[PDB]
Amino acid sequence: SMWELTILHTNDVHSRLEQTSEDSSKCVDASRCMGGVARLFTKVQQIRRAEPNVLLLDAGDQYQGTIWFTVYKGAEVAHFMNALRYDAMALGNHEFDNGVEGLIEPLLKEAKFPILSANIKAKGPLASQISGLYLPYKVLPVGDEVVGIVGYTSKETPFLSNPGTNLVFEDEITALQPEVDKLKTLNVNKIIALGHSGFEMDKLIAQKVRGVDVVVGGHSNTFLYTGNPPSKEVPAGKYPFIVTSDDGRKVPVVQAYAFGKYLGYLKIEFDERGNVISSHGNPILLNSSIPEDPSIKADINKWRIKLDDYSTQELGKTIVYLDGSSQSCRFRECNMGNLICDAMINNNLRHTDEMFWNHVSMCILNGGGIRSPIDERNDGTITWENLAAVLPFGGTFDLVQLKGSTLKKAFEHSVHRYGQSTGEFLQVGGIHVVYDLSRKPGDRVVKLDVLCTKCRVPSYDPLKMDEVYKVILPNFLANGGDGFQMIKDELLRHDSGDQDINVVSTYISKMKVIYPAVEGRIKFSHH
Amino acid sequence: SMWELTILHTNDVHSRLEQTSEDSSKCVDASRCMGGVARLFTKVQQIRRAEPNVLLLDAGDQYQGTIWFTVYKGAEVAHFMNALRYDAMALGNHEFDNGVEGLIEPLLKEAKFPILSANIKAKGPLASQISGLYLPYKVLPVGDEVVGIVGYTSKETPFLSNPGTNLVFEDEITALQPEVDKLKTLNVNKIIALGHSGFEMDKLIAQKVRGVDVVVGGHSNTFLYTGNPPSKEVPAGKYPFIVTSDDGRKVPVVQAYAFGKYLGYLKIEFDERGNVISSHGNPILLNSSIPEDPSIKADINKWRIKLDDYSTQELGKTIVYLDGSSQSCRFRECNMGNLICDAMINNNLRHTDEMFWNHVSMCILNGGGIRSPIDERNDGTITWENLAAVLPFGGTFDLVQLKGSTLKKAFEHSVHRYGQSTGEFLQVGGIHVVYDLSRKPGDRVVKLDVLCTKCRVPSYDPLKMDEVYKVILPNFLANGGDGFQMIKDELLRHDSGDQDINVVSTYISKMKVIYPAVEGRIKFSH
Ligand SMILES: CN(c1nc(Cl)nc2c1nnn2[C@@H]1O[C@H](COP(=O)(O)CP(=O)(O)O)[C@@H](O)[C@H]1O)[C@H]1C=Cc2ccccc21
Ligand SMILES: CN(c1nc(Cl)nc2c1nnn2[C@@H]1O[C@H](COP(=O)(O)CP(=O)(O)O)[C@@H](O)[C@H]1O)[C@H]1C=Cc2ccccc21
Ligand SMILES: *[C@@H]1O[C@H](CO)[C@@H](O)[C@H](O)[C@H]1NC(C)=O
Ligand SMILES: *[C@@H]1O[C@H](CO)[C@@H](O)[C@H](O)[C@H]1NC(C)=O
Ligand SMILES: [Ca+2]
Ligand SMILES: [Ca+2]
Ligand SMILES: [Zn+2]
Ligand SMILES: [Zn+2]
Ligand SMILES: [Zn+2]
Ligand SMILES: [Zn+2]
Repeated sequence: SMWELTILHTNDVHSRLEQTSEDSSKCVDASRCMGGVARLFTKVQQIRRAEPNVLLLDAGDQYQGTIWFTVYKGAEVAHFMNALRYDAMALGNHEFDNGVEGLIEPLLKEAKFPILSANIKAKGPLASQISGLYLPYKVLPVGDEVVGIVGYTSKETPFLSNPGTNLVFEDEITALQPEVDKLKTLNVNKIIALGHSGFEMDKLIAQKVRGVDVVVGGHSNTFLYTGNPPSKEVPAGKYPFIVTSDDGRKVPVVQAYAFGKYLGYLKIEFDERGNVISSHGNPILLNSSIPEDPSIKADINKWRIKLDDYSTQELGKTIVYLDGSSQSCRFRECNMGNLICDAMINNNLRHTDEMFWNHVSMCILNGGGIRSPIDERNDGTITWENLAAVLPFGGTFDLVQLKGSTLKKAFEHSVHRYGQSTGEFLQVGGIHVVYDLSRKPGDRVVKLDVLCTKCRVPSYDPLKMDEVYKVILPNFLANGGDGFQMIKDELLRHDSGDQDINVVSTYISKMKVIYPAVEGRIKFSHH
Repeated sequence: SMWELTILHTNDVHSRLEQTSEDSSKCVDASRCMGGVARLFTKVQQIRRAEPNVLLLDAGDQYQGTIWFTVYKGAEVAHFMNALRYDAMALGNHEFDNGVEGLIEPLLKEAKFPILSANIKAKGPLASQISGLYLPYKVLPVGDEVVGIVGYTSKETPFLSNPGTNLVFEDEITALQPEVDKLKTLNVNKIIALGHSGFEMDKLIAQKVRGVDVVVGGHSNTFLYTGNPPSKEVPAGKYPFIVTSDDGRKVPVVQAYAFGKYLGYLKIEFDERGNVISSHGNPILLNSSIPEDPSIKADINKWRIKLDDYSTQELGKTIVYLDGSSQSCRFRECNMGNLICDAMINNNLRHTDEMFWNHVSMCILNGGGIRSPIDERNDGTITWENLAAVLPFGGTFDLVQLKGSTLKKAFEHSVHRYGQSTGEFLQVGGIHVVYDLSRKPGDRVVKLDVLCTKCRVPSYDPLKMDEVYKVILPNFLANGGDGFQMIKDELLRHDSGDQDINVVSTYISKMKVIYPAVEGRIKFSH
């Protein structure tokens, strides 16, 4: 016979428990808001009532994003994922942001669904302490059939989070294969690979892991769609994306963007042996047509009260849209990058006591460190809550002494694989850079002018490779993050500075009204 | 017979009563300071004791420049020019800044030397009131000889100051020639033209006014030197500058820069008929080698106490040199222009209740309205006094609505006669302009991008001729000044804003530490 399975899936929700603006930022105009767990429940329940065979799965990065996680630390994730009745979750990189303890105690011990990762192996005293709290797979009953779900997590988690020294993140394909093999031997013939490594790993898993029928992914915030997409996000492929495997099968690969804006919806048709005959669907845009569930909403409002202490005090006003979108700040000059770098520079010049850094005028900032926009409509108020979503990583803005050559290398690294929405793209201050993307990686920086320090009047002069420059940047960059190894290995001095979010709030309070522009600090040429 | 005269001269002192930094701003490091009336007195007296026949002349613009003029309103000029025992003064355009009563009551009634201009004609009730308080000439005895001094004043004075409608500024040459001829018939064979119209007009006068022996000038802040100059000022020619006149004579033309930094010094050798045989000299740099005279210095300090109210409160700090120099802000982007425009823009966004201008992001500012730098050395303090010398005109920063086409025409006017250190050169905010000076005047702007207002994220888009733009600018520019007639004629709305010096102090008090850069707002291409 035929056997139909509906996979409903979310990924990279990133602490967006409440409904959001179109662009993921705080909801202001309720009529045009989107996502949030209350709306998501309504739609999930609409599908479950109409189709007998449904799994609702999460591909990780529920942790970290808003003051929801700052205050509740994963308890909100356990609680509201339980209310939605998720069948399964793959662990993501952000599930390690409060260490292993911060994963165990709030989420793994409270979740009423299996949490999965087959490539994470525990070692030392931790092995027995966490044994079973997450599994390599789970076999779930769905009607009269069983469906195997096998988990995986990005092996870049040690560089993006705090998983500690007692977890080993194995290569995904190598770890998955014996588990999918195990399940086949246990006559589990339908197998879903659920995990958090990116669209490109997902296609490889689909290609290389024999026995996997569907791949449900995350980490790259990938939007896939078939036909005319319903919002501002531009499709990266069809939904589902069809990989032709190494063993002659057609493996559908799915993802559902980010921030709870869409519920993925894939209908698979299986044969009696568990081969995929076909599949179809699309992500469902969770727009204001779908009501928020009253019960979930009311429960969100109860949890909300403790968060309102982060939104009482207006820090200041923006009269412009502060564009902290992934699609701006990882691809080109973005005015939120500018605001942050100027804030960094401005705040550092107050510390007059420390005379070495008292004329620092140059700044660099990883695009991937800017995590949300802030909207200017409705008086463009800026609260702590709004800032916390732009800067959730609790970092510092540190001061480094760098060679011109080191800095030149950083600017090449910034665009070395340009076009894949990766976070190493640098927003700046006191620096005018020009990239020519038709040139080879490592040779795309064609102009690099920085504010002089030796001069009485600051002006943008060409960077010289044997000169030394003083620069304010996140400690993440200072310690070699986003693969900026040259910064870490080659810097001449590194000083701790102030906490990132205090720096920017301090700027906003001082300025009262802000209005950062896209000024031409980062340009692209063709010559 | 040979008769030697030494002409000592100043022009465009611009209220620099006290000694100053090299760049004309407030003195801070006294070891390196220059100018001031106390130092000038020491050098004048050194020359008077060596040279028997001496005239000390001023070619105008003593008025306006520092808190000396704000507070004492010209009384300081009369007083200290009297103590230096000036022989005569020509009226300059800034001598009319507080109107005719501001000229009459402090300077003309207290000056113990003749004050001169031959091309200013009084008409109506003023004529009898001002009769004899200024003269077209004076005949000064100098030993057993006499020297006639004939005055002139820029006929741009009506566009640059407040002379009123009862004074008529005649063409210089047409006014001077009858006076010089009159003096000849009066047996005055030695004649000095002392006046305030510019080096170019000075040269014309030399060329065309028969009977003039020397021209002593001002207004253009011109530096002449014969040899290796002593400081940053680049000579525009020899001192004296020799004009070969239409009647076959050599006529030396002299100016001495500005800000009391130099005392002009020219020894003329005349024959028995008052024809110049030879002249030689140079401006003397009034640096700290020359001591300040103890008495004039002590008297300055007595007058100084009323001014210390303007320097007691630090407003903030600059960690960069704030380049308000003529030579930067009239020729290229200068960081003081940028400071002032950013203050203009910033301060205006405070006014939240007025919704029409609350996104204004575009500023234009005449370079000539920026009047002094501010130094960053010794913790770069900024006081009202420092600011008062950057912006001594008392204007407002106003809001206009302009067609792109009007603004495009403004930026063409900005560089139409570029290279002559004129004040119409525009400093800017929210504007990226690029000029090609090889192109024809009226066609030199090859790129003009301005911040969008309709957009949600501000970015620099190319200006559109038929779109409309909201711009903050000096009221001087809104009202047509500096030749920007298109602004006055073509603006669609014009609203009064806040007082200029207030705007910039408020911004500095808010910022605490400022660091304006030259960013590429104004660029030159080939
Ligand atoms: C402080 N940390 C960080 N600090 C900043 Cl300042 N920036 C970061 C950070 N870690 N990642 N990033 C930036 O985000 C990009 C990836 O985003 P996505 O491509 O969207 C996939 P994701 O959704 O899993 O984060 C990267 O390239 C970066 O540009 C990390 C590093 C250690 C750690 C320990 C505990 C907690 C957080 C952290
Ligand atoms: C407010 N007013 C002004 N406001 C600004 Cl905001 N700027 C000005 C002004 N008048 N002139 N300028 C600028 O100065 C330039 C010449 O300098 P110089 O070439 O150095 C020869 P000077 O030394 O005689 O002034 C020009 O081009 C301009 O760029 C003038 C206009 C009427 C009036 C009445 C009473 C008092 C002052 C004023
Ligand atoms: C939600 O999306 C559908 C199509 O995807 C559209 O027809 C509907 O108008 C949308 N609702 C809004 C904008 O509230
Ligand atoms: C004053 O000027 C002369 C050159 O004109 C120079 O020899 C002397 O040392 C100067 N004094 C200074 C800079 O103190
Ligand atoms: Ca199968
Ligand atoms: Ca003669
Ligand atoms: Zn994520
Ligand atoms: Zn992730
Ligand atoms: Zn002058
Ligand atoms: Zn003048």
